[PDB]
Amino acid sequence: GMEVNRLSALTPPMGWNSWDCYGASVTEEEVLGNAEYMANHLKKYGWEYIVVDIQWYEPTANNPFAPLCMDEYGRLLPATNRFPSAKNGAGFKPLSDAIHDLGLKFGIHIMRGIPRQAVYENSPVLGSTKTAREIAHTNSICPWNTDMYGVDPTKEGAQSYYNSLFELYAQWGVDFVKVDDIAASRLYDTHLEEIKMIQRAIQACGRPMVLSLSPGPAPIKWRITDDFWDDWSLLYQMFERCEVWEKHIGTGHWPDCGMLPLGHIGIRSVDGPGGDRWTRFTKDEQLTMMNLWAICHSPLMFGGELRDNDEWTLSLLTNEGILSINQKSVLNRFVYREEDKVAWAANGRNGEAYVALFNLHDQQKTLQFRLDMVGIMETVQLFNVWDRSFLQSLAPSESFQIELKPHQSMMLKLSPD
Amino acid sequence: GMEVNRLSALTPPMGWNSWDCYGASVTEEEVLGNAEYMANHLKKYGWEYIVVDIQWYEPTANSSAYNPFAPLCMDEYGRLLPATNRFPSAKNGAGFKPLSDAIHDLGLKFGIHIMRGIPRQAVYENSPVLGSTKTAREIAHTNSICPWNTDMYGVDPTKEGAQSYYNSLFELYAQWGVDFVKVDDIAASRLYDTHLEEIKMIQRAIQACGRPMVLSLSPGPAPIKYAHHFKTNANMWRITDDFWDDWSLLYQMFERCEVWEKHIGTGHWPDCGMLPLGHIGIRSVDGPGGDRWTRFTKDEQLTMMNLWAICHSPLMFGGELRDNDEWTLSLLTNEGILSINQKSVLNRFVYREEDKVAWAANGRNGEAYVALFNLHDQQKTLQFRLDMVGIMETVQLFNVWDRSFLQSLAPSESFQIELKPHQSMMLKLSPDR
Amino acid sequence: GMEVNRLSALTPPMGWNSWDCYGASVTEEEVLGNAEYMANHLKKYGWEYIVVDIQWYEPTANNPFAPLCMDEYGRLLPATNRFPSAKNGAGFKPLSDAIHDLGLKFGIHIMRGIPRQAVYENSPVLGSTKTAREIAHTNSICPWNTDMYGVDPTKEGAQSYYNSLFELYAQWGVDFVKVDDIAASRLYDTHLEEIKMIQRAIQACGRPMVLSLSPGPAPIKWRITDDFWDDWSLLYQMFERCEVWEKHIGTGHWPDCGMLPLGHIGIRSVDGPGGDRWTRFTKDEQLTMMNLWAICHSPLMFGGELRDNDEWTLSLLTNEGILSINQKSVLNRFVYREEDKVAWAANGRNGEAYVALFNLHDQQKTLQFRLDMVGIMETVQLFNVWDRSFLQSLAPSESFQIELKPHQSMMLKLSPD
Amino acid sequence: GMEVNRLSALTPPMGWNSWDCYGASVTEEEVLGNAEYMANHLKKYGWEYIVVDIQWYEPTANSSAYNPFAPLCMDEYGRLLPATNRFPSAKNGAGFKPLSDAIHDLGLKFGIHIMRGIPRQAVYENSPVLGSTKTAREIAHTNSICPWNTDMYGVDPTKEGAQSYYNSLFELYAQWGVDFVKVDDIAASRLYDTHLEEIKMIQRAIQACGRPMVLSLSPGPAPIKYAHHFKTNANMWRITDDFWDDWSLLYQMFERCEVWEKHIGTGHWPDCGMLPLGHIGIRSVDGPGGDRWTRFTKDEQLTMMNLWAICHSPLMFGGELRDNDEWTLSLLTNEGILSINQKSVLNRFVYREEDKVAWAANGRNGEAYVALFNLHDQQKTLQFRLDMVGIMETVQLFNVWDRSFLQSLAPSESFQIELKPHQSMMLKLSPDR
Repeated sequence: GMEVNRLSALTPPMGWNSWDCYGASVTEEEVLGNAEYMANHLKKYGWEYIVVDIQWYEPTANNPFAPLCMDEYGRLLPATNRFPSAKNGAGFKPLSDAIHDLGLKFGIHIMRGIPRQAVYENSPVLGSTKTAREIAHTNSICPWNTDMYGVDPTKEGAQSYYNSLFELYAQWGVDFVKVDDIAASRLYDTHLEEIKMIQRAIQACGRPMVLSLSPGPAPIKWRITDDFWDDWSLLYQMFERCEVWEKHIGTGHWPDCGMLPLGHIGIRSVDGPGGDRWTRFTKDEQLTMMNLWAICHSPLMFGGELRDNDEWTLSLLTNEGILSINQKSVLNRFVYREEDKVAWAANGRNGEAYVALFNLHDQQKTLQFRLDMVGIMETVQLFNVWDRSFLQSLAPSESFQIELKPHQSMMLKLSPD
Repeated sequence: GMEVNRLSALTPPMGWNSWDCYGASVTEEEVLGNAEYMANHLKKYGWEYIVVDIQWYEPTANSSAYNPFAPLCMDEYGRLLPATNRFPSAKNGAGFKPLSDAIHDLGLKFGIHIMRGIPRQAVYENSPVLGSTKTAREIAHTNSICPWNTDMYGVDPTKEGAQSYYNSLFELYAQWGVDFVKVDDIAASRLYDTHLEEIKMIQRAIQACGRPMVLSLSPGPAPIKYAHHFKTNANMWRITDDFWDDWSLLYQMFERCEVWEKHIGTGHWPDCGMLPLGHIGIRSVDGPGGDRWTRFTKDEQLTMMNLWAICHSPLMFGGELRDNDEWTLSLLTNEGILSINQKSVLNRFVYREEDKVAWAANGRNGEAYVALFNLHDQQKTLQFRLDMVGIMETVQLFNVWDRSFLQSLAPSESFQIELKPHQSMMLKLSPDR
Repeated sequence: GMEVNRLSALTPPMGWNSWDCYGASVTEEEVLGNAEYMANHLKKYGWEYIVVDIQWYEPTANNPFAPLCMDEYGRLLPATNRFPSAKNGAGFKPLSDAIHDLGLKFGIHIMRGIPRQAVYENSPVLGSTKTAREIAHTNSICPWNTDMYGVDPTKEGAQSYYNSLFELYAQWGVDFVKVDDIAASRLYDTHLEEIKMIQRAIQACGRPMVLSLSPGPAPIKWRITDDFWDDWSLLYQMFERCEVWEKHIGTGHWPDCGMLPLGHIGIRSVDGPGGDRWTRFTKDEQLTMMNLWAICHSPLMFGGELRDNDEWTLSLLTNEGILSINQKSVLNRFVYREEDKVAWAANGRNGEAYVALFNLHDQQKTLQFRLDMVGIMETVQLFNVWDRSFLQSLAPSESFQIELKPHQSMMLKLSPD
Repeated sequence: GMEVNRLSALTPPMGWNSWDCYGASVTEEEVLGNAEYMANHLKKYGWEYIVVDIQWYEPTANSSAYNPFAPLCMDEYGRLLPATNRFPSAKNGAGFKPLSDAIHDLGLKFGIHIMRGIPRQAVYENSPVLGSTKTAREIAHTNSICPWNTDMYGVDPTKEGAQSYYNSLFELYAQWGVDFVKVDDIAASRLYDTHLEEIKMIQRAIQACGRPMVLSLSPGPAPIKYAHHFKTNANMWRITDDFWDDWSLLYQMFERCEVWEKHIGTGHWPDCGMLPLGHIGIRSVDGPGGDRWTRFTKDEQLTMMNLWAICHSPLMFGGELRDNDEWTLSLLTNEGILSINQKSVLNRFVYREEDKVAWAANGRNGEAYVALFNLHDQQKTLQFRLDMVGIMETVQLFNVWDRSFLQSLAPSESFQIELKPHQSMMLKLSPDR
């Protein structure tokens, strides 16, 4: 399992991501509007990243064979119809400057590799004598996207190309990059060599920058998408996917459970604007999600259009107690599961502990808890973390019981005497 | 899971049980010999219980203790009594009082196993229930039987006089100076046939008997019921597998433990089974051999001890202690290992991947413990990182069994160790000094 | 799996057993009445054994500490209140003589070991200088019966005691012995050493005599009994128990599925006469049972009081086709199972094959079959074995489909052109 | 189970497939080289098919065969065509006709793999459907995609013109002299997303195309979906495991085969996977290594051949044949083994017990066959008795691979053989002479 709140000295990222609200086609004004909202309402709670998802280099996002915006060295650039400030060689620098001025951080998603277009044009590699055709691995592609070919790690110039990307991103004032298409699929092995190359590239780029590569908990046996969305059966399944993830060795990274499909989403997407909506999650479901994401240290990336938040949604995001579980708790662990009743626990740094109790069933259930499950042999005071209220005291000889509505959960703080 | 070292103020029982060496047939001399050994070599390390397993009331037909018309030793109120051929100090009404007195005089504690219910022999004789107005026939549930032993019928908890019967047993045991009672046939023998109301009566009885006394029921994960692995047509006739010196049972215990920890539970220690170590099978018909030294290799023995320690299982030694060698005694007197079983908290399953298994716990002195297990039949490299156990600072790693330093380990590193098949390693992680 | 119709030159036993009808307490007149019925109606079809089940040595069958009938050498004898002809040292000889005169064979069940009573009396062992106390293994008992202790194979005299039993049984004209309490249970290992001793004892006894020792297919996860009875859920489970049995190595014996609880049963039993009844199996269930028992080569032991049979029950027992599957077919095998639809198959010796199709579901289902499942690549004629009727032809390119009522099955003969 | 050696008059396909050596990128010279080898060394033993795997229509961006505005090679009616950089004989309208002609001239047969559906590129271009009044957009089901490959959309079987599209593909393939078509992405990629009506159209199309042609779909048991064993967080992202030279996949195939045989089935051979033998991974990104000799030990290679033989799997060699050594060629030319795969009947699973596995079949010459497998990672003794396979007379036992006599075996005996880990033995049982 993954039982720490810091990995390489960093806590899980907290921010906003353009995908659930704007798909592949977010605009500069949309990004800045979200950054302004975050600066005014959220920043003081630790929300910090403003992240543009994939295909920011595609003017026509949301032919499938339309050209991508690309420099002479085969490096993808922001579409200036969507990012007017990127003109005249500026790229994302003006956007990131604005974000930094708000006290926030700027992130992007990229696809693994080198553009097929670069290979077509045989673009030179910046900082190398080799060209795109000489470094591409043209049999290594993405099972769900046609933008790129892999880079061939056995070729001179291959590392140079990756370095050239992260140097560009550094010049643009990027603070975070997530790389997609690293995971295995039927026809492609996990891209381990490119992972190593990317890691060296970001270390060399000359600017502090967070890298994210890990796909989160693996799938278990429209739904054809691997993406997490506002649908109870996907949220239900995430509970098991997390249990499985935790009992494996390869957990040295945040379990990335997915963007939070909360508030106003579906504005643009690959399948059109028709799906523009408020999250389909009930309030109980939304809290259930927040509780799992918090207690396992998932990054917290808000997926909705922030400026359309209501009081309720803002309140999900501004609970110092919940955020503290996600950012600072340790010994995070799966406690039990029986017949759709689930408990997870963690420990705070000030003598306290946390217990999350979940009813995943479609009918009301009574959830049970004892101090012996979480290592405590003294009387504690129990608090409800979400509403800050005192519940009761609890001794080692006792059991706590709570009836939970379907899909409802409770987050408890266990505080010593 | 179960993450505390104390329940109702007590730690997991440590002791000796007569079953793996002498089966149902231990004698008083054998009990005292083991008690004396424990007193002389083990008491100071926390070993305390001397436990007589089931059928202590069943003399055989060749004994002058045998009445063919009423073959179990039993009092007039339907309470089973010690076989006086095996326990001569029990004669003339003394019961187990002299034996428990001898054990107490060694600074040790005395335990017995009983079978759930009331003897069939009491039902036959229609024995009066002491402190009641009823008889055995009026309280027995004759359709409640134990499929692996004919001694008893269930007691029907819906009947007047049922609680009185159980009260009367625990009064007798208190009289005898008993400190520990384990009830067998108290789990469902066939999964569906549970005994929850009968358990509540036992609990009330022990609580009312006027003597401090530990009650042990059947929380699992041993015995293994309806084992999934290692199945043959002949062995499948045995639905209930008690733990013994066979790798197939030890291997399966690892999965059964993982499953047990994921249950809500009842707040009892997990019982992984008695320790089949040293000289076992002396008079024994249910184990994987005859009169023998344990079939477990040394690696396997440590593997068993490591899992039992890290999950807070009771530690009940099942060998004839007096025949121990230096190796076996050294398994019992390692204070570091015993301290994991007796004192650690936050006891938890960490990972399992292709027969590589990790468990962890935390000490009360700034230290943590990690158990790494190669369950495979060829050598494997086991890995570990600090992020799996909640540590974000550099630590010193020690081999608990041989009390030696291994190396330091930083949060940015992986610990790797090559382990032989069935071999494990118990690590102490202390703060980097 | 077990794919032959002869084991040590013998076919599966066919007969009547006293247990389902009379429990432990059958009488001489009851045994003879069943033998007479068998001689008059069944013998020509191959039904041959007349088998007295356990505790024929107990006068009070149906204290639990009442004495058993026993000779001076610790050998159990027939209760003369139940078996008057056993008087004056005759034992079962007059009964078996009567059975042989009817052209039939006589069998008994015994419990493993030596009587506890013999150990109490320290009875001498016939043909040995040792006594019962010197040969008994008093920690080895039966989990469900208190009559015996095991014999200790490491002791002189132990083999002699077993030999003395089979010599007695030979003198009584016994033709078949089943030994109970050989199988493992929680507290006792499988009794392998005693098995070897018993085998040598029967070889030495001086009379051809069939030994049966094998418990049949093991249990899977009043019902507390291991005995098979007239209850659909037990019959349902037998299908899986047989599948599991077949895929193990230790199959060198008939899979003994249990006595057939057909017709009039429950007359006496351990729990009294109150349960006296006609079989609770429906007609479809009764055929389903017969079909499984036949196709896997289970012994066929009728458990009811034969003299109370109706036309229907007699007809189950006198179908030469079905009996021929049980007695003579080979390559017996599990073909498929999906969602309570099951098929088994076998091959005859005259070019034909057999397919058994079963609906174990509580609702009607359609069962499918193709010639490729059973190794046939030519057109066949299909016959219904039970009613002898012609169904249809079937080519390799086709599928046979049949709707079956719940718990209903069909037995087909596949005959070449 | 599936117990015949002939289905619709044909036996399991034997041939070579370009995937394990060249992935999606085989060239015409590579296909002809393998075809020539097969013709020269293998044809006489029953090897006949030369099969080009998927993406034969996908030139890469560095090729002069590449149009960035329409990157897959495709005709005006939305039918995919050979990449002319890789298949230069395909130029100027020839398609695969010259290649199939060359293959036929060697006395061999020509096969391709296609992806289910219609190219997304056809939908984009709104390509007319040949012999219809409709276009690609009017027949595509754009919500039906393949999760592991972006080439196609599903064809909507509820639409007018859908059958016409499929008809048009099989006319093209008939034109090209194709003898075998395997459709990929035709099973449910995620178990629920099945394609039964689309299958019926494919079947009708191949039947109407005017050329005898074998259709192969996806009957299982390979690829393994949602594998139960050998799971890591990284590898679980791959839901579909194609068979390759890794023991963990071979091991799992044994259980997947047992499960497959217990299904009702559709009356197709079980496909256990292509044979990763000899020189593989030359241009390959989905396998467990790079340019290499097979990672399977010799014992493992025979183990694979034994299971594939005894269950009637197609035999598709996936190595670069021209680089074979004497060992690899000898695996392909053992007439006894091939005769099991091509001629045996009554093919059946016999037992599995603690990683010891037995399968059997019957020959058409009075003989039987038994395959014994040690799937364990240490040596084991495998047993066998005649009663398991329907024989009640004494037999002679032969080792099929090395064509040698072992011993006689009577019905009253057990055959025992010690097998190394992962080692198997294929026995012929003939009548005692």
